[PDB]
Amino acid sequence: GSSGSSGTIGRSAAQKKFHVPRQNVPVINITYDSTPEDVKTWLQSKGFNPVTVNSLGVLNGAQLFSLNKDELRTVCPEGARVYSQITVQKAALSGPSSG
Repeated sequence: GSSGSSGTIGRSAAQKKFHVPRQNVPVINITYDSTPEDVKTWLQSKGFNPVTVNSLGVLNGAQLFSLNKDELRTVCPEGARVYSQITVQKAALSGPSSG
């Protein structure tokens, strides 16, 4: 596609149904001391869009855990959906506390 419009054109598919799970896989989880490479799979496992796993696929569990429903909603449109999935993770490590 050399000739044509000066800019770029390619309107057709917005999603990318590539590299998907097939065989039975174990449950995925992240912590405050997780890697930015593990979160990528944690998001996909749950079944989150690629547009989110890409923007939140470079931040470690610690950083991601810092992002609230707002910060996550800003980086990606599925933020409110992601945070709701992370809240359960943080609550497992530490939430109410005692001291």
